[PDB]
Amino acid sequence: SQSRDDFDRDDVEQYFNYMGMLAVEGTYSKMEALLNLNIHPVDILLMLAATEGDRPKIEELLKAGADYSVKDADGRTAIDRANSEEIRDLILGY
Amino acid sequence: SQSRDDFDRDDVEQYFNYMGMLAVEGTYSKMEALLNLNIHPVDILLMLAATEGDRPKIEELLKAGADYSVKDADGRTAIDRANSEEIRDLILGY
Repeated sequence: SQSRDDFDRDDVEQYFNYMGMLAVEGTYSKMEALLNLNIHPVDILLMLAATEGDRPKIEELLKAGADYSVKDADGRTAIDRANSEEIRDLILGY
Repeated sequence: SQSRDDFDRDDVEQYFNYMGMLAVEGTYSKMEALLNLNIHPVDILLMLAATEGDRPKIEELLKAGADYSVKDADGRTAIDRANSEEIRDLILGY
């Protein structure tokens, strides 16, 4: 009941913005779950920085004493969240 | 140097927002470039829905004639953008 030309530039931008909205709501929810567990913000930041493969932030947080064994709301750690083997080993190799 | 208690709730919130902004800004710009590259909107929508693993959207778009062999700016298709084997096979098995 629909053809290729029934989709235009506005349909692409609208889907982008809608999914962008759901992404902000979902990632905000994840943040509050972390803060609502009594995890120190510095360990929470490492969990995020690990997810993002953010090497400079990872190095900064470890130097300040971030603990990479702390478990999140899924029972998973910054090592689990590390988005690559190299990120995993940067964290382990500090 | 820095310490563990130098990081607070506001740091957690600011880091999520900073990373969320970078994500949005990168994907928004890539999306707009694809549009200006006169790739058909329905094919761009399949690329985005594949990235999202949005099964109802993918099925709607494929019924409408969306083409999963079209390549984006990185040479990649909706098949490549799929986040899992289940979504890959959903697209291929239509």
